[PDB]
Amino acid sequence: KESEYAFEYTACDSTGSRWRVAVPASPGLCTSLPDPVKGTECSFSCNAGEFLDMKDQSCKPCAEGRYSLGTGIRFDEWDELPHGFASLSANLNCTSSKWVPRGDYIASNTDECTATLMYAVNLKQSGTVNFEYYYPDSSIIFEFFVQNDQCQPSRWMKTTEKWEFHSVELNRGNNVLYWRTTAFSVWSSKPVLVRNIAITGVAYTSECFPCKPGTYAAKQGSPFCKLCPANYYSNKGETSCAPCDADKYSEKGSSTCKVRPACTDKDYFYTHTACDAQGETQLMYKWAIPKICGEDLEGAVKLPASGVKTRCPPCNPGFFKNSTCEPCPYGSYSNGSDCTHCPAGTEPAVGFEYKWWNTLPSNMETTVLSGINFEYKGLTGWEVAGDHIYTAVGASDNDFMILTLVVPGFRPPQSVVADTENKEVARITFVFETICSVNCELYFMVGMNSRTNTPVETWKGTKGKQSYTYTIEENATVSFTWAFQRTTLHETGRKYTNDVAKIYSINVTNVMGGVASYCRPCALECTSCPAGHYINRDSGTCHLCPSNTILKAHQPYGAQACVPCGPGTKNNKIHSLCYNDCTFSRNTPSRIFNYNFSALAGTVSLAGVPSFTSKGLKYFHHFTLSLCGNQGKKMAVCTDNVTDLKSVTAYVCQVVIIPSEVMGVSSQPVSLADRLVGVSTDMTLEGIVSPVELFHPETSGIPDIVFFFRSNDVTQSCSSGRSTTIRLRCNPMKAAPGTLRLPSMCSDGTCDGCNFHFLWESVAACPLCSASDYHTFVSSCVAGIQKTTYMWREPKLCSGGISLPEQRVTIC
Amino acid sequence: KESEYAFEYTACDSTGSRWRVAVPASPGLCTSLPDPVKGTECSFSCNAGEFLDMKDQSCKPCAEGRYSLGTGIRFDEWDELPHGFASLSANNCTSSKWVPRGDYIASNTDECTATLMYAVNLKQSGTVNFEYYYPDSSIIFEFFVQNDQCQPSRWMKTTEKGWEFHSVELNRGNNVLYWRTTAFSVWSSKPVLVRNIAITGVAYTSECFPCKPGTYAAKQGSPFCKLCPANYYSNKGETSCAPCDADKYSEKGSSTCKVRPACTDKDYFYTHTACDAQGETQLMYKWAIPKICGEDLEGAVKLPASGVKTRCPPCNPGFFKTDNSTCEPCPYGSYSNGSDCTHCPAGTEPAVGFEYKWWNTLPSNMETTVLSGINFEYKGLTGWEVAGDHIYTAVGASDNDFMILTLVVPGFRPPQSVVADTENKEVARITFVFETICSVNCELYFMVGMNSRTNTPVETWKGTKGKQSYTYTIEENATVSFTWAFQRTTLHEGRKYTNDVAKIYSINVTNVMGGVASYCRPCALECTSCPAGHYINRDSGTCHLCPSNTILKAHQPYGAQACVPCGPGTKNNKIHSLCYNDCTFSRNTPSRIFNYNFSALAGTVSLAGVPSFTSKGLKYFHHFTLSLCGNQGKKMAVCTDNVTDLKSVTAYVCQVVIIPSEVMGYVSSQPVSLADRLVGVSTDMTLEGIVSPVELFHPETSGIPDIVFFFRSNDVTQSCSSGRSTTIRLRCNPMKAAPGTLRLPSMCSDGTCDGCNFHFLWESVAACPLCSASDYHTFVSSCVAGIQKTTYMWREPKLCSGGISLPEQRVTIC
Ligand SMILES: *[C@@H]1O[C@H](CO)[C@@H](O[C@@H]2O[C@H](CO)[C@@H](O)[C@H](O)[C@H]2NC(C)=O)[C@H](O)[C@H]1NC(C)=O
Ligand SMILES: *[C@@H]1O[C@H](CO)[C@@H](O[C@@H]2O[C@H](CO)[C@@H](O)[C@H](O)[C@H]2NC(C)=O)[C@H](O)[C@H]1NC(C)=O
Ligand SMILES: *[C@@H]1O[C@H](CO)[C@@H](O[C@@H]2O[C@H](CO)[C@@H](O)[C@H](O)[C@H]2NC(C)=O)[C@H](O)[C@H]1NC(C)=O
Ligand SMILES: *[C@@H]1O[C@H](CO)[C@@H](O[C@@H]2O[C@H](CO)[C@@H](O)[C@H](O)[C@H]2NC(C)=O)[C@H](O)[C@H]1NC(C)=O
Ligand SMILES: *[C@@H]1O[C@H](CO)[C@@H](O)[C@H](O)[C@H]1NC(C)=O
Ligand SMILES: *[C@@H]1O[C@H](CO)[C@@H](O)[C@H](O)[C@H]1NC(C)=O
Ligand SMILES: *[C@@H]1O[C@H](CO)[C@@H](O)[C@H](O)[C@H]1NC(C)=O
Ligand SMILES: *[C@@H]1O[C@H](CO)[C@@H](O)[C@H](O)[C@H]1NC(C)=O
Ligand SMILES: *[C@@H]1O[C@H](CO)[C@@H](O)[C@H](O)[C@H]1NC(C)=O
Ligand SMILES: *[C@@H]1O[C@H](CO)[C@@H](O)[C@H](O)[C@H]1NC(C)=O
Repeated sequence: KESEYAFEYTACDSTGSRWRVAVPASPGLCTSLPDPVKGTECSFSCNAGEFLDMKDQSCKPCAEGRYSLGTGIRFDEWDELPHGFASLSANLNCTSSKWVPRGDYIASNTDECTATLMYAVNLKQSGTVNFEYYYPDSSIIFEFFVQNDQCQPSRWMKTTEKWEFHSVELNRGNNVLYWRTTAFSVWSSKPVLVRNIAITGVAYTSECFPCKPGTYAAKQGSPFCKLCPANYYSNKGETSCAPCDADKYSEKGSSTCKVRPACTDKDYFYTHTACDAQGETQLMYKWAIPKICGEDLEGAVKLPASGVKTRCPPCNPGFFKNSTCEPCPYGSYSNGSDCTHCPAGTEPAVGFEYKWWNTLPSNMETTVLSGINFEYKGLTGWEVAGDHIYTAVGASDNDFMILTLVVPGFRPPQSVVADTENKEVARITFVFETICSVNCELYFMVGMNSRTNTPVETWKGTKGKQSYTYTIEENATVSFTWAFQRTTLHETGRKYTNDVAKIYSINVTNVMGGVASYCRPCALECTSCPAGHYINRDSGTCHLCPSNTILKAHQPYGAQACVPCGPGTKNNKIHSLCYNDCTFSRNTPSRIFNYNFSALAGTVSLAGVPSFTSKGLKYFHHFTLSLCGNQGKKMAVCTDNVTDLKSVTAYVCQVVIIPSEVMGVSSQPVSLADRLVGVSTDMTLEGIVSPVELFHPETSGIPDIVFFFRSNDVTQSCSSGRSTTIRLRCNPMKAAPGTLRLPSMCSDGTCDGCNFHFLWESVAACPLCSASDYHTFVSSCVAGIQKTTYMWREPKLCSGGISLPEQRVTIC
Repeated sequence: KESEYAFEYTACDSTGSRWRVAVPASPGLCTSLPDPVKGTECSFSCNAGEFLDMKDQSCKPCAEGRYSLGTGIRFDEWDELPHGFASLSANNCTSSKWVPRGDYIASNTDECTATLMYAVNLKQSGTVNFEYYYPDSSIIFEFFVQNDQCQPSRWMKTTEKGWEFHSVELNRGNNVLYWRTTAFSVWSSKPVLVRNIAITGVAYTSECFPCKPGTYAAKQGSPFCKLCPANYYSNKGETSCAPCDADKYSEKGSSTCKVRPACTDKDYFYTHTACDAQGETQLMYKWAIPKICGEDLEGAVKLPASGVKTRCPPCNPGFFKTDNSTCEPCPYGSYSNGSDCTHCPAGTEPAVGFEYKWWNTLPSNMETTVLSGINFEYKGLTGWEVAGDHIYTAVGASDNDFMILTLVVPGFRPPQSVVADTENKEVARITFVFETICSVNCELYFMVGMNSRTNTPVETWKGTKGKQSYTYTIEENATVSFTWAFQRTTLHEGRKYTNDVAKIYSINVTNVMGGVASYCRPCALECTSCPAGHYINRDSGTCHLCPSNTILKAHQPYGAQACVPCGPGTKNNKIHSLCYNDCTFSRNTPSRIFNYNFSALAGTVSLAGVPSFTSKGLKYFHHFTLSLCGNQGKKMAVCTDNVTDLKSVTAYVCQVVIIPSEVMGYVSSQPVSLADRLVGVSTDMTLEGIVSPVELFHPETSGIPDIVFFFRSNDVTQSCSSGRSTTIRLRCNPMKAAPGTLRLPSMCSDGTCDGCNFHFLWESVAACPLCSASDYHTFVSSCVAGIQKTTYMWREPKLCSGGISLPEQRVTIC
């Protein structure tokens, strides 16, 4: 009978010809089977419609509700590591540092060691791989490279903004696919996620299986089932999703519905309503937008009563108070009642200040990022609360409630733009309060002119009413973004909605089209004064500051603007920065010394002792120094290779250097020195202490010249900012370029954590040979010959300077 | 009909079950086919008993004369790189890939990577059985298999005695096989040969092919049909080889016979017969023993008339002539001039050792063997034949053959005086006349293997040469295998270079147990081991110490003239064996005498030259180890090659070549002794023939003379006629550190501008003179206010160090 036997192909011959043969279902069931007929030759791939019915030698689209795959394999569902996938970790213990199958997505390794996801496939015909990856953090470096059958080697992968797609072509011989991640770029993470692997060409033939539960395929020949929309039921092989009951809610593509939970107080978030014509703002309560709980269920608190009328907060400085806050014309400043017009002489202030929150300003945008799938829903991430701006309730406790301030351009004040040495284009601040309990991370990422976001700061744990001042270094459309995460733990539901960050105000200066609250008093032509000219509002004229004083371009107001230079330094031509001509001059009561470091003016470098990490990676820092001369311009420029695969101008710079062998390599450039506090023989100067105990005691006994630097930047670890001292030591035998030495007891660079103390032993640091630093030996006359000749002192500590006088002979 | 259809297997299912189905030969030929029947599941490999007919499920032995292969694949014919084999070469090395020479494949001689890659989809677990030849150790040959995940006993043994067999297990995954050879061990080659690759487990099933022509399989189910023996005819599929005609000869495993060529005069090699009882030998002619030519063919010269009676050469020194005219050693304790060995007095001593000058027959220790150039196997029949005055180099099977002569010594007895001194490295020597008459591309080899160890080529001569010699000094008592190998040419082609013949006129070896004597040494009477450093006079009969500044030569401690005065600046040690320098020189000028003291420089110091690249991608930088003075003048620089472990020479200066560790993956080799004696220490630039040029190094600013330590090496090589001479120049630098700075000449970075002399320069403060009592300033001061201050102060242009202390200041009232 026709139903008794099922047709079947024969084994391929040398020529590739094949035979289609009827075989009984039971071994030796019956006789009188149909004769064999030839068939296609191993290339019958129908590309996701391949039912490949044996009865008809053609590709017939198969029944609805059945994922047909294709001539390939899909790896969507990563409950565990799918069969054949190898997760290997190697150290250059990382047993736990393998690609963890978190769920529908697999995650990378955060620590600094290799983690390879290996798949070796016998791709019978040429095909492709379509791994869809998420690459947020540039710390981990992520590459995908395929080896041929001979195990022979565009591997490096792009950083992702906004899940990203990729495709690579494959040949027919035993391709092996590597997904490798090593977190060695920064040494400072955030894992890398890949999902939906799609190899093609594996099988030459496939049969369409019933569609997996929780998915539907209404149209026949569907390459893959459509994932079921939320709150809908779906069984395996169903033509379309069946809507679920009201009392039961199902997640996106969930086969089994679950009872809607009882509502709690944690599901609320309170907002201030927009001010009406009456001007009485009312507190309002709104349920979470992805609501899943049921209010009708017993034990669930109803929506709390809201609508208490209270006076609106006054309009922000720069907006004129229909009670709606809107900007008032430029050239005027507002205290809140009404913006008063400025005189022509006084200067308006450009920039945006956001203190009182009645509604999100125009540049403000708020978006939500999910922690389970990492897509930007963007419903409402931060809500206004009048005094502060709240952090709303997300879909889940892992959500990144993202607030973004985007400012297009910064108008530099005329005085600041005049000095090229000044690096400030404008600055931002905040009051990043928190009331967090555990495992939260407030991020403050800055992205200029559509460049990739780089996290300027990342606060963690509970904090207090604080602040932050980032100095923008370039004119660009910046995207100031603040990201709050309730918890790093992955758990179903909302738990830490009470752990709310707050931003009481975000003041930004020097913004084109900005409003003003300060009406700057400037000297009448105000106008750009010539370089290095102080400004008096009443004088209306530009005058040069007195010698040994440097004008601060930030606030060139009054004659008090420019500050006297520190000891041992002289002001440059622009009168902008105190610098040191390469000569120092120390005077003792017996004699006055004189030095000259013009041989040390060139930039010098030093690398610390390579110190291994907790993992197998070893790190050694690199410091670049500029000391004296060259009009006191910062000659040490220090960059970061790793991004290319920032640039800071400073007198001393530190860059971490990952070993070149590991990468197959600089990182974290910082400016250890941005000013010259002073040059003096004293150990302490203006709060910077250079410990004499760190270095070896000086044998000569003459004082050691100490250069006292200081850095402007204030970080989380450094309260007052980095302060570096370069100690100069007189050493006649050592080379003129000298030897640069970090302290012995701490080799990483800062056993204090913020102060980098150096030591420069050279002959240039030795005092200039004075006219009294030699021997006088007088002989009256021996046989009527006066021999008074002058010799250098063998305990020589001087170099250069005056020459030996010629021997003196004069008969008595 | 049964002949109309042939059964066949169906495609394997998920469960592994399979169906056997009869299919008509023609498409739709006829109906009424037999029903399917279940067949074998997955692997059913019969492993060379596999015919696997469809009628019977069991594997059957296929017909005779047919190789059944196995469940794998056999690669045997490398006329071209077989399909699937990849020959990838990386550092032009495009030509430096594995060349398919013929039945065997060869490696790359130059110094760059050459990989033979084969990637196989091994369905079931199996093995790879590659038979390889690894003569030279300069190339390093690795065989390592990568699994399906491309994941990594890689290094392979050296081969002697011919060809060796290796097997490695394999897995089910797609396995790729690497045969990699890089010639980066010694930098000084000889290729590496592999044959008969035999993968198993590839296909789960094979069909019984007919056996290739030129081979036979008489027994059914033969795993591989045997190669046809020589001079026999064989066609494909024949049950057994058919003997070939007399007129046509066929090589081993040759399907088609070839007519025997006409004989030429080049096929002869002449020999001297053994000395008969009459005592008159005769020249004899024997045809080339693997004869392939025909004498009956026209144009071929017959065997030359031989048998001219001439007197046998006299017996070698140490063998007594017999009435039977046969040479045989005579009793120990006597020396022979040839007529008869005269008994020696107890006061004189026999000389242990073997001398071979006159060739009537191969002595007992001699063996001669032939190595073929086509199959590299030791036929061993007769390579070198005797010719009276010289030992000939007879004709091999082919024109690429290695006619190998071997000398074997049981062990060497050190003379009592020599063994007394541990510093002496002499255990035995050797010598030869190594004439040649070669035309092109020959290579006389001299390899030495002691105590049955592996053979290392001590020397390798090439091209035409003349009557010469060589004196290798054996470094240890052992069983040595002195081997000579002569190759007619490197070109692979018949024989045409029978005229170009190496000859060895004499092979003298000293200090051999059971050895015969021709010199009857004179010792002083109790000859017994004299106390260390005692000269010997045969008439005196007493051991006396040599006078100071003289060192006794342990090789020839005869007479009072044995010990030679030491060179300038040196003093003899306690043993009076070697001149050494206590770390102090003393140069005197007419104005003042200097005094140095180098005790800070006694420790061994090292230096590496500037890394210089090869013509290929490899770069080499040398490593020199120096020992200068003190420590009783014992050679503190021991230098050894790493790579052989993956020799050790004691010398004052040693050069070793450091191949970079990155290339090897972990490497120093070619050690040599640049200095074995101290000729003398002097401020003169030339001393006893060693010249240390002043132009090489920068001129001295101080102006005081620079000491030039004058060394010298005993070894004489092909490149160095007189032996390497190294001079260490010491320069006074007050600023330089006490260990000092060591610098090679700037003109030649490799180390030697000349090619044999290594001049160094050591700048340090230790080389500076000791501060003399006259190397400072005296400054008399007449009493000013009745105060005299004649204080003493060092000279500002200081060039001294250490020495006398600066005197205290003077204060005396006038
Ligand atoms: C520091 O020493 C230098 C060298 O003696 C002084 O002289 C200058 O040297 C530089 C090269 O280093 C030359 O280019 C200048 O022409 C030299 N003269 C001057 C006036 O600069 C140098 O003057 C010393 N420093 C000071 C401040 O006097
Ligand atoms: C990254 O950039 C730095 C320079 O900023 C490079 O550093 C040099 O590396 C070489 C090789 O080790 C050293 O010889 C130099 O002394 C280094 N100079 C400095 C200033 O660091 C480094 O090579 C770059 N990394 C790359 C190209 O991978
Ligand atoms: C050269 O210098 C070394 C040390 O710098 C001297 O060595 C001393 O030798 C005496 C005996 O002669 C010992 O008692 C001392 O203990 C040695 N010194 C040290 C530090 O161990 C040596 O004498 C000097 N002169 C010569 C010719 O070698
Ligand atoms: C080959 O041998 C030489 C000396 O026998 C080794 O040279 C020293 O190796 C150590 C460790 O590798 C280094 O720290 C030294 O700097 C090397 N030189 C000296 C003078 O000590 C060499 O390492 C050996 N190479 C290998 C691969 O074993
Ligand atoms: C180190 O390896 C051992 C395996 O012996 C493992 O038990 C341990 O957890 C590893 N260390 C860490 C920090 O995981
Ligand atoms: C930011 O604060 C400064 C503090 O002096 C103030 O002058 C400035 O006006 C503020 N920014 C704006 C845009 O108002
Ligand atoms: C620089 O500032 C101007 C003025 O705000 C702005 O229009 C421009 O886009 C900025 N430069 C860039 C981002 O190229
Ligand atoms: C360099 O390689 C080329 C192949 O591109 C080859 O033709 C040439 O002979 C090589 N050079 C030498 C010196 O062999
Ligand atoms: C080797 O040559 C030397 C030459 O001095 C000779 O005295 C000695 O007898 C020779 N060897 C033998 C074993 O005769
Ligand atoms: C050393 O020489 C003796 C001489 O009789 C010999 O028997 C012995 O085998 C030699 N040493 C070795 C290790 O073979």
